[PDB]
Amino acid sequence: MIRKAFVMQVNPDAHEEYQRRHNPIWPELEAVLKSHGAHNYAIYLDKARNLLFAMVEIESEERWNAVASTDVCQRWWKYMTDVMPANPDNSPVSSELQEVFYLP
Amino acid sequence: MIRKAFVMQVNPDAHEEYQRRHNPIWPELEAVLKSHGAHNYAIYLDKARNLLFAMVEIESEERWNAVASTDVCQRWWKYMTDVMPANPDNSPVSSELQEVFYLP
Ligand SMILES: C[C@H](O)[C@H](O)[C@@H](O)[C@@H](O)C=O
Ligand SMILES: C[C@H](O)[C@H](O)[C@@H](O)[C@@H](O)C=O
Repeated sequence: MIRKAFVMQVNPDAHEEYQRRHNPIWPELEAVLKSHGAHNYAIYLDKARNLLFAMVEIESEERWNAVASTDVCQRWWKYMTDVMPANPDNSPVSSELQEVFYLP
Repeated sequence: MIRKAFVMQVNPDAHEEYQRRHNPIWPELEAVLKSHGAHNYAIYLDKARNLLFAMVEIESEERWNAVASTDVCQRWWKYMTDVMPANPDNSPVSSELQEVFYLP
């Protein structure tokens, strides 16, 4: 599939709360993520830098992009603004990373 | 397997060279990485921050740790000191990330 990686940020005082909110995430959000073709979605926390390293395999660029249009992702992102920096539309501040090495 | 993620840094002026050196990496280093149980070793570059987010699945913590004792990893790391921050023993400056979310 298409390997995608990106990085987001997290509030310095919300490391524990951010993690707790993903164990588990809302069942309706999980359903939507899976329906939209995501696989092996993993997020890692860089405690010293308040950074979140995410990796996810998706079947479709467009479908993955469509998650932002769903109500559940929208309310999820609104909900998450209290623990991490977000863009005006409530999507988390994020940057796409460039794959430089891959060894199966 | 055991999912491991860590972050390293890269010199601001060596983004292109760092990537070129991994396509492909030395064949004897690949052989050693695989012999020591590494799977799906991926490294992503954060251009804005000069950061390298890496993720690798390994069969054994001890075997993975043993890679640093091999001559090839040692000469590889000595070689890489010219493009990225390194510890006195030449291993790259690195920090273990904490997995906070995982959706198969
Ligand atoms: C499930 C995942 O969290 C979501 O896909 C991301 O956009 C971000 O909100 C995570 O905190
Ligand atoms: C193959 C890989 O590069 C190695 O495992 C890391 O320690 C670092 O040197 C990479 O640049």
